[PDB]
Amino acid sequence: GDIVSEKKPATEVDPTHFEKRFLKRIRDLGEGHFGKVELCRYDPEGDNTGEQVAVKSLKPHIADLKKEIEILRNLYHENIVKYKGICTEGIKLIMEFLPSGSLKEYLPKNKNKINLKQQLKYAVQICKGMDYLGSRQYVHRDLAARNVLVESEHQVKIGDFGLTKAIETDKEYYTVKDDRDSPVFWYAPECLMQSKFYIASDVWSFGVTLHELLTYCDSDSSPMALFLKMIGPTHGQMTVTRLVNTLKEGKRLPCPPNCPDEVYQLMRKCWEFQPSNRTSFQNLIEGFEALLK
Ligand SMILES: CC(C)(C)OC(=O)N[C@@H]1CC[C@@H](n2cnc3cnc4[nH]ccc4c32)C1
Repeated sequence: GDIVSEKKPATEVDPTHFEKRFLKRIRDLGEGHFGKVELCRYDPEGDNTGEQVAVKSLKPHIADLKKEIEILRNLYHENIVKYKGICTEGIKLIMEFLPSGSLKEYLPKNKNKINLKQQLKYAVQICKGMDYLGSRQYVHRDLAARNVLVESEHQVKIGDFGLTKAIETDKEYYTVKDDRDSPVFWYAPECLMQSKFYIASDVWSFGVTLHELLTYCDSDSSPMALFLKMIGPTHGQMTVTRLVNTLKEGKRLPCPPNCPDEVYQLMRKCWEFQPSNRTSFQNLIEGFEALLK
C-alpha cells in the first residue's frame, strides 16, 4: 500500500522554549572564566521588534548551570530577576533584561538621582529578596553589588544565582569544595576558614554589599581596594590568611563618607565574627524601616 507515516499530534507552543535560530546576539552583559551573560533579541519575526532578553551560557559546568536554571525557574519574588526560559541543543538560561544593569554600572552614573533614602529602600529590597531565598533553604554565596540589578530608580532585583546552594533540611550550613574563584572580600570568616556557608554568611555578604551601595560602587572605595590597603596589596597566596587575621583582630571596612552612624551600626551587626551573633535579614529590614520613617 501507501507509505506509513506518523499521525502528527496537536503541537503546542511552550513559551519557555526559545529557539536558537531566533535568538540574536546584541552584546555582552558580563563574563567570567567559564561563561557569559549576553544581551539578545528573541526575534522570530526577523524585523528587530522581538523582546530583548538576558542569556546566560557557558564557554565551549553544564551540570551547575542546569542546577542554577532549576533554582531560578522556581523563585518568584518582586526582588528576584525573572526566569523566562531555556534554549537547548548544552543549554542557555533566558532571563528578563534589565537595561539599567547592575548597581556597579548604575550607581556611579546616577548619584544625583539616588539619595540616602533611596539607598535604604534598595537595602530593604535586597534584604527581602535574600530573606525569601533563605526561606526556600538556599544560601546565595555571591551577594555583591555586581549581582544586584536595577529594575528602575525605585526597584532592584537579585540578578544572578550561579553559586547558590541548598542547605540540607535539619542542617545549618552547606560545605563547598570548588572554591578557586571565591569572592573572598565579600566572605564571612567561616566561609574563608572552613568553606561553611550559613544564612548568616549571606548576612555578612549583605553588609559588604551595603557598603558598596553607600559608596555608589566607586572602584577606589571597593571592598577589594579597601581590604588590600588594610592588609597589603602584594601578598599573593597569603592574601586570604592575612584577610582572616585582620578580621580576627576586629578590623572591618570603614564607615562610608556621608553615611550616618546609625546606618553604619546596622552594617557592623552584619559583621559579627560569629555567625550566631549576627543580625538577621528580618531585623535589618525592621532597622532600615525605622530609619525611613
Ligand atoms: C560571571 C557570569 C558570566 C557567570 O555571570 C555574570 O556576569 N552575571 C552578571 C550578573 C547580572 C548580569 N547582568 C548584567 N546586566 C544585566 C541586565 N539584565 C539581566 N538579566 C539577568 C541578568 C542580567 C544582567 C551579569
